[PDB]
Amino acid sequence: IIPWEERPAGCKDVLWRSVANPIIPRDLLPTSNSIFNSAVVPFGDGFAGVFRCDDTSRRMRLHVGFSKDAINWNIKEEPLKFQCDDEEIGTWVYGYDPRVCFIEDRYYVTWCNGYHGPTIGVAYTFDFETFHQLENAFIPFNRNGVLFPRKINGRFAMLSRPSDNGHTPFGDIFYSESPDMEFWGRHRHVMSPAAFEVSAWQCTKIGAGPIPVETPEGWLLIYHGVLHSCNGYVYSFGSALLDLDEPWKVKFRSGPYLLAPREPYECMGDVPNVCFPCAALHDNETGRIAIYYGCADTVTGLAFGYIPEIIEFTKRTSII
Amino acid sequence: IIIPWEERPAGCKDVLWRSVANPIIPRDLLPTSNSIFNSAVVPFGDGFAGVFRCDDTSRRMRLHVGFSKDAINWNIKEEPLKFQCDDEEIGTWVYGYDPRVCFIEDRYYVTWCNGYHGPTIGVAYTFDFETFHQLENAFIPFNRNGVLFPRKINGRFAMLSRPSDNGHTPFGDIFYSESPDMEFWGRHRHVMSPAAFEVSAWQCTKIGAGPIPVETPEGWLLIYHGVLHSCNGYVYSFGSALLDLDEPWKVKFRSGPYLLAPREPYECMGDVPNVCFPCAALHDNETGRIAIYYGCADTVTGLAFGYIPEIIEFTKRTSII
Amino acid sequence: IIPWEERPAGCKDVLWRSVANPIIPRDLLPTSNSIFNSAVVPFGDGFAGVFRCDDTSRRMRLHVGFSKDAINWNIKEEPLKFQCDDEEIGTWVYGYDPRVCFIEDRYYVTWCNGYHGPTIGVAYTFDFETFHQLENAFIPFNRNGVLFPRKINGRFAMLSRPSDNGHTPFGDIFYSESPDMEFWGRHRHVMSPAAFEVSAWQCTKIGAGPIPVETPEGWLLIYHGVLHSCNGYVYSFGSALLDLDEPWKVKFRSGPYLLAPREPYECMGDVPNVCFPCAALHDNETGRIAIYYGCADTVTGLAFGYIPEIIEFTKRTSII
Amino acid sequence: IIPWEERPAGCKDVLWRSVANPIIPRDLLPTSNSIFNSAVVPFGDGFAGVFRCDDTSRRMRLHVGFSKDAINWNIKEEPLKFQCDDEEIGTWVYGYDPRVCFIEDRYYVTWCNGYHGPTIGVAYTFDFETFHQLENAFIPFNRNGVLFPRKINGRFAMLSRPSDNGHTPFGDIFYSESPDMEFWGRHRHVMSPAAFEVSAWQCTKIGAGPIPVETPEGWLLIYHGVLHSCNGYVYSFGSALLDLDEPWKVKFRSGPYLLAPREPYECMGDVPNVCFPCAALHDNETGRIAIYYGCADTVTGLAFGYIPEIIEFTKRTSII
Amino acid sequence: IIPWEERPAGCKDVLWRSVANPIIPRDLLPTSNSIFNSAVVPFGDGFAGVFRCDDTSRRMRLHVGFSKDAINWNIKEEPLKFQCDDEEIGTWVYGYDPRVCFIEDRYYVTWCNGYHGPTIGVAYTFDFETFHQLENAFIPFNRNGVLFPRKINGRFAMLSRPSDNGHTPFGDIFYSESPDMEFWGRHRHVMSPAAFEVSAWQCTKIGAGPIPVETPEGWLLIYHGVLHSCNGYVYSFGSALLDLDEPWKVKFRSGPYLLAPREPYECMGDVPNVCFPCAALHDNETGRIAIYYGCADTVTGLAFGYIPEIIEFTKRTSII
Amino acid sequence: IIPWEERPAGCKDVLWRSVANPIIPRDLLPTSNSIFNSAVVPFGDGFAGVFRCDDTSRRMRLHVGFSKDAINWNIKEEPLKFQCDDEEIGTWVYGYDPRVCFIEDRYYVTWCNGYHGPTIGVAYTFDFETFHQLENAFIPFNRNGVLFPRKINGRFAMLSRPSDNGHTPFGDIFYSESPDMEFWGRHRHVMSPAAFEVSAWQCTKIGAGPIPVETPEGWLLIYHGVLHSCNGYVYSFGSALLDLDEPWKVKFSGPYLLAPREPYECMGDVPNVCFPCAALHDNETGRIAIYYGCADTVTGLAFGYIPEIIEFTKRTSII
Ligand SMILES: CC(=O)N[C@@H]1[C@@H](O)[C@H](O)[C@@H](CO)O[C@@H]1O
Ligand SMILES: CC(=O)N[C@@H]1[C@@H](O)[C@H](O)[C@@H](CO)O[C@@H]1O
Ligand SMILES: CC(=O)N[C@@H]1[C@@H](O)[C@H](O)[C@@H](CO)O[C@@H]1O
Ligand SMILES: OC[C@H]1O[C@@H](O)[C@@H](O)[C@@H](O)[C@@H]1O
Ligand SMILES: OC[C@H]1O[C@@H](O)[C@@H](O)[C@@H](O)[C@@H]1O
Ligand SMILES: OC[C@H]1O[C@@H](O)[C@@H](O)[C@@H](O)[C@@H]1O
Ligand SMILES: OC[C@H]1O[C@@H](O)[C@@H](O)[C@@H](O)[C@@H]1O
Ligand SMILES: OC[C@H]1O[C@@H](O)[C@@H](O)[C@@H](O)[C@@H]1O
Ligand SMILES: OC[C@H]1O[C@@H](O)[C@@H](O)[C@@H](O)[C@@H]1O
Ligand SMILES: [K+]
Ligand SMILES: [K+]
Ligand SMILES: [K+]
Ligand SMILES: [K+]
Ligand SMILES: [K+]
Ligand SMILES: [K+]
Repeated sequence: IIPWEERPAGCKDVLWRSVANPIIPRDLLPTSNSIFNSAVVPFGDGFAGVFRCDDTSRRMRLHVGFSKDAINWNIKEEPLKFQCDDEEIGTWVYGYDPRVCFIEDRYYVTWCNGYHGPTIGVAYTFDFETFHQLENAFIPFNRNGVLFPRKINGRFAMLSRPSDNGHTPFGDIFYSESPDMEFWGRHRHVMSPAAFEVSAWQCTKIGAGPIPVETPEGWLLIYHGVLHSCNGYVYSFGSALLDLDEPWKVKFRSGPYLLAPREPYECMGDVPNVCFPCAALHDNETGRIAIYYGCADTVTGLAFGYIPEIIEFTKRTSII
Repeated sequence: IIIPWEERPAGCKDVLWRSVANPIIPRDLLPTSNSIFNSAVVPFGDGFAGVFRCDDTSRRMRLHVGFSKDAINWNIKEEPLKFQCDDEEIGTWVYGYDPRVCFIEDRYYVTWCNGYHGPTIGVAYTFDFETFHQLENAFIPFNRNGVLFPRKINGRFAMLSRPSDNGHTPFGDIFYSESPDMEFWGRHRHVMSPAAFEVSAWQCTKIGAGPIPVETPEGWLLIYHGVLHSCNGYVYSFGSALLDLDEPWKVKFRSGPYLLAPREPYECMGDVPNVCFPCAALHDNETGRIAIYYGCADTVTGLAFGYIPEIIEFTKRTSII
Repeated sequence: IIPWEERPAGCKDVLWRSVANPIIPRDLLPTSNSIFNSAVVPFGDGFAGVFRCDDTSRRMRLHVGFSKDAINWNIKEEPLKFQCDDEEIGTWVYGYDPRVCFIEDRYYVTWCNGYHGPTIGVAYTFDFETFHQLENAFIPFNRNGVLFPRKINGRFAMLSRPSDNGHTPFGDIFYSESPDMEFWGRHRHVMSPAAFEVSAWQCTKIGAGPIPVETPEGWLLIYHGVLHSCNGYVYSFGSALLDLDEPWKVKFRSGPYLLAPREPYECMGDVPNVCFPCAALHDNETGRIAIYYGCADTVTGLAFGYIPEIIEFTKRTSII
Repeated sequence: IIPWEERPAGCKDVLWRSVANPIIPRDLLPTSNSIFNSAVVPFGDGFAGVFRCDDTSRRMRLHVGFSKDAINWNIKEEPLKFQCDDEEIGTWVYGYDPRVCFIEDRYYVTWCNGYHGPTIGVAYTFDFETFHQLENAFIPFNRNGVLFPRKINGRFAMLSRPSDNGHTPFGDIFYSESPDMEFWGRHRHVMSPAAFEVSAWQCTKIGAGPIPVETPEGWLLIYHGVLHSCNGYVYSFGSALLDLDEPWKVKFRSGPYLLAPREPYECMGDVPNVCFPCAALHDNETGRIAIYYGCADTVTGLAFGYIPEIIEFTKRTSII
Repeated sequence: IIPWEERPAGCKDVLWRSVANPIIPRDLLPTSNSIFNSAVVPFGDGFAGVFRCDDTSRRMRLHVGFSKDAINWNIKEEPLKFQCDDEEIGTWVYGYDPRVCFIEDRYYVTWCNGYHGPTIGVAYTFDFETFHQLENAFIPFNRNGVLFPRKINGRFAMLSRPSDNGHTPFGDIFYSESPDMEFWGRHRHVMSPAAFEVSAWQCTKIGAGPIPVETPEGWLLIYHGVLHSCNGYVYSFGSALLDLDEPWKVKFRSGPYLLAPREPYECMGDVPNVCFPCAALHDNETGRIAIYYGCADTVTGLAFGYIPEIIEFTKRTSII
Repeated sequence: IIPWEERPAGCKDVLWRSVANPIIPRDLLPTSNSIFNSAVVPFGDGFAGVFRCDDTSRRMRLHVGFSKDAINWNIKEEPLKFQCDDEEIGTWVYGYDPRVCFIEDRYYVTWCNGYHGPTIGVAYTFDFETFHQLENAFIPFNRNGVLFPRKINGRFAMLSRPSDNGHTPFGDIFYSESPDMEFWGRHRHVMSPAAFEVSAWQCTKIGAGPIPVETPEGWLLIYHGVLHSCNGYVYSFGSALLDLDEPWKVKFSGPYLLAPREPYECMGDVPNVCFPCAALHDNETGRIAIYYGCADTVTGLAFGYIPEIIEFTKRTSII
């Protein structure tokens, strides 16, 4: 039973904010400064996730959490620690912006893992208790690594985002495959930022968000876009549809955003003017989707929509 | 013409005071509007008309016509304004922002920051606020903050402008130019530069003209924006200068203090934090009342009020020239 | 009789904000734009101070103020003007971020003084009415000059912070001595910004805050640290303990911050996301300390704690 | 009777350097530091010009010169002064970038003239003794202003180059007209720098060089282009053909350069790696053209070719 | 038989330049602007290579050459074209930075290949006539890709250099493996730039040069390093020894450079002050090594030394 | 006897280059990459100096040298080490840009010394064998420290140049005093870069060069100036006259004295640099010989007459 709030009567938006936002407060843990990425999945009787909790030293750490309803979370006070047989890769430097999905027989976690700069760390868990670290998927610099929730043509597949070692002023989404969760390849460009005159919310850089959602018309990708104002970056988010069999081929891509920083909890915080989607839960029977997003890099919010309405919107307003 | 007005709050010593109804135009007035700021407002018939910068949910910059009985509650058209032009090259729309509007002699003219291989000053006219006829871009890129004078100056059209770059420009002097014909422009003269940081830091990074200049016996009243560069970005405040009537590039007085700076939450939080950007004014010479429209955090529009004579005293008393 | 508020019920924090914050509003003077540094000392039957009040021309001026209770302030409308025989040094360009303390027989004030760029101005007063300017202690560019409240083995001592002529993107704390409050030397590096992976609130630059506080164990130094986000700088503050006799030798240095921008008065204003400590009052009998800090470069706030608690926190969370 | 050297034996290039380069040395005047722009035209029985001569103070001044053979120049030691009835426009700050041509009944001079930054100064002369200064044609910031040598459908016409107030890191060529040499307008974009992968000698910025040369199929434009290497800008030059009636319409534009810094006098000097064409003499009856170019912002060189060969090259190698 | 010149009388240097430098001129081809990378190997009874020949449009293209003595080169006029099964990867944008070696049964080529930015293209050939292009090894941004000349414990191995999309101001060498020349992984950091105060010729960025040369004391890596002066980058090159079995482990790393820009052909040209090594030929029986390097990004030079002397220099001067 | 060459026939320049330039080659030492600062003084029956010799690791080191004629130098292969009882200040990180002068009873050496960034290191020697390091005079970031060759109203005095921790894009010359070679103060601004439209060779940044040369008409200061072209910095040098008694007061060049022209000034590790580092002079003949680094690679000499340089500085003054 995924979380849901009906669209307010007369609301014409494709996505609408939970009235309970923020659903995770910045100070939920004794040492937490902010909690703003929630890589959430169903698990047994309820829900589990991997959360970015930055502490009062401003260090970036991952913590495991569980919930009955996916709204109110019990997050472990102590950061998640990985088992790894390779001491070189198993060394912890930092970790942020997790994504989690089940593939075939286990849950896989990706995150932005420090290894001589940002790259994509990979691990798996069967139980959300023990996490086994695998090879970093790519050479630095790379972030926004997001796996597909099944193999594509017999290979594991991941979206990523080549970066630099700062506040990156550019960013294309890429796609890569692996036969074995160790060696990666067949890299393909998915999409670049839009032109400023066409769609400025996504004209500086873009990055994948929640795990792709399979639909009959393609993979639904929810992704962030940045606009560079005189005063900083603004992070909004929107939607595209990727080919099912060859997901680096984009079928439709929204001109308008789905959500942008409007509420005080989105506009004021450690990083003002940020809505950064990190996970989603959905139900194909009803078309409901619940999107988790970080707010001002301070707290976590939830927003709701219908998959068919999102698909319609994405087609109707497509810039390709 | 009955201009909008609120009396000075009891106890208030400031030369300008914000409307208690601010913001007077909300960000979601149109089905697809993301933000509405810059309101290029004038008296028109029974009421008021305007050209409004309404950025959409694709963050495209578009201009929309609006009308109002009271100049506070606006009815803005959902569909963007399109310009008529016989020249296909100049009539191609790329983007447009920060409109200014005034009547000159027989018609209303609109200038805006128009994209033509980068920012320049677009120019158009209308007789009825329904059909708009586009003329030559007045300048080569990069330029913006183009603001016309509301009558000819010794037989020529005149415009303030602001040479720029193709980014978030880290400089800006105000310039003055003339045209005999609304087509060719020239006799360019420097008006003013940003002040020294130690003299008046609200206006030390760059400056730009705001509302249409207001003719007084003491000179043209210029309301203009200024930028201060903090560690965390630009703060846009606005203040006042007085220009010579006959040669308006000659500045007579220029305020040290600002008239208004970002203070309220609707000025401080939004798409671009800490912006008060004046874009138009209505005034009544009989009473000296002036009402100044300004963009707030690049998100909504506000109003502020004051008296022309008090603004002139303030500009002279506090003048940094 | 230093101002005090007891720790809120259940509050686990080493420092807590006054419920009366902001304690000095931005519009206390007829042409003040902001009042956000308050260099406060006990004086006479009450308290005195030098205040940074930027005016509605956005000029940086210092003003004298007085208070019965250290919370409600009566600040002079006219800016403070220094007496100086030397015309060259006595020329006023600008002044900000004052610090004040009693040394031996008079009150000394330091400030960021414009002399072909930022340096550290120095003056004394016996009475908080007339101030007598001395030589600028250093060549530009320097700021965050903070004197020790006694001589250190027979020399005056000062912390400072080499800078540049902009929004400086670096900054180490230094220590210097003078026999005479005119000639300075024996410069020693105190500390550098921490590594991003270790303590990111203090990884861009750091600088001294309140006057150092003598404890049996060393000098308690309360200092600011900067984190560089994509949308600007975030100023937080924390604690270190310096050796009593050779104060450039750091004994402990906190990993977490004591305070970081959280409240709307800290997160919205002329410079968002700033907590900048500028003075403290303390009582060795009770262990109480009250810390004055600028908020968003707009208003002034107060936070409270206990010196022995701050000390034990600094030890236990030390990154050295 | 224009300066000429025959194509060297076995040279396959469309332009070839004079074997006597540089033809104007840096120290022709008693305080000249460099002489590297030579606006040159025929005049009387010989030749005249306006020369950029930077002095030993590194000031940028314009000097008149005269020559019998267009090779050996007698340059006036006193800088050129302009007559102007408007004292505002007539104030001299600096001047560089001259270009000179005859239009209908007199010579016109454009230069980069300081008026609150770079813009295009305009003046006329009948005799190279008195120059009457006209209004600056544009608002700053603009450089590389180059007049057409006749009216275009009854209007004066000028190419220009919007700039900034530094070492400008971009630059498109524009076209503008005037009915009266006072008011300017009908601004049209001519061309942008090419993409790096198409033609990198002209991918950073471009600007007009010598006065446009009329051919039966349009205007031959010789223009500089910049490549941004890790160690600086490299200035090369090449050729384009513009529509005769609407010269903003580009018909052909060379992929390859005509000339790039190769010789030591091009590679070493005040600004290394610079070939900047500033003027040309030509003879339609023979097809001969002699192109004057600055070398390393130090000295002046000459290069020779045939207009029909340049035209053929520009079409055959065109990137449009 | 590899090229050789004996060390000059009384030369104490570990490497010495050929008296015939530069061995390949900039204008060898009818449209060549510069020829400054030479990826050369033995082939049949003489030698072959892939050369970076930038043309007069300043486009970056690869051309095959052949030589009987590795000194006098006959380079094909037409750019090399790669055959590719996949149209998307097979699309040519640009290419530079070639390296060539034989591995097991064929020659492999790597190069800096444009695919939405710089990455490492891979191809093979049996005959230096037909080249078959494989998957790009990595996601952008990357270059200085250099294969090992045999498999390492049964996998192909490659050094690389994460980059950005400009004149990258950083750069560490990385190591990666592949079972199949398609999927890559087990990425390991090799080395970072040295500290400025330790070895400034390699303090900005580093990158691999010639193919690693197997010695009993490790893999001999010859690599470039950059020093950032006020006036640009200076490229020198030096040596390291890598563990034979785990070549990301660096055993010794030289303090001094082996070669730095000294000669006019290294210090003047399209990019001044560059010695950029691209290939080596060696003979284990005599210990002779001949290293090919680009000079000023304009021409190609050769330098000689003895492998045992280079090993001894590397260890004697090690900064590891 | 200071090194000297007569002004070439017909040469109208105030300074003229030695026909023997460069006088010190880049590879004088077994491991030298470049030798381009020569902080030279008369000593004994000859001359002595402290040389910036950057090595083949591109480390910046100081070496002592000696010469009979001040042209052909014998430089010690081993870098100079400084004696210091304070191990914190005595820690060597790097050192460049030395200047050397005699003050009253001994020789002093200043250099740009690494101490958490560039600052001005200070040391003395009685014999050019053992050097004793004193406190760094200033907090970082500071470079171009140049002592006066006598006390000024009973205090040591030094010119300096506030900088940053990179290739500094600005730079004013400052003046400071010390009663004791340990504690410094009375800091005064001497001059700023000129306006681009007035004198562009010195419009980005300036720094003091050789030790100030006393004359009856003021301290003759030879200093570098930078012009920022699209391709980098061009270092030229010129002259100013400072008040004798209060040397932060500038009394009087618009034109440069020397600017990069020769291949050895234009090509090398840092192209387009003439960086003056020391001068020898004889008041009785008016001769001065100025040592300058060329392209941060080698060392050159140029000659002039002090009266002519005074006359040039005054008649072309921009103040
Ligand atoms: C502690 C901190 O500021 N972390 C940020 C991270 O949140 C952000 O995504 C990244 C890109 O802007 O830069 C930094 O690593
Ligand atoms: C969509 C967007 O961000 N537009 C802005 C515009 O508002 C601003 O005035 C200009 C200068 O800072 O930059 C951009 O064009
Ligand atoms: C004195 C000097 O350096 N002048 C240059 C000028 O030559 C150059 O064309 C321009 C653009 O790079 O900038 C400067 O004005
Ligand atoms: O940098 C700001 C924003 O973008 C990414 O870079 C995130 O990890 C956070 O930083 C935030 O959502
Ligand atoms: O860029 C921020 C501010 O300045 C100008 O550039 C305006 O169009 C808005 O952008 C805002 O008022
Ligand atoms: O720069 C913004 C912030 O940091 C320092 O620079 C202070 O003087 C204030 O300006 C503020 O606390
Ligand atoms: O850019 C200059 C140098 O650096 C690299 O980036 C490549 O372009 C090299 O072949 C060249 O030697
Ligand atoms: O800036 C360097 C080059 O280009 C322009 O900018 C010219 O005026 C010269 O300065 C030179 O040809
Ligand atoms: O950096 C370039 C030039 O200026 C200073 O910075 C000197 O030490 C040398 O580096 C050179 O003379
Ligand atoms: K695609
Ligand atoms: K004016
Ligand atoms: K210390
Ligand atoms: K065109
Ligand atoms: K390693
Ligand atoms: K002075």
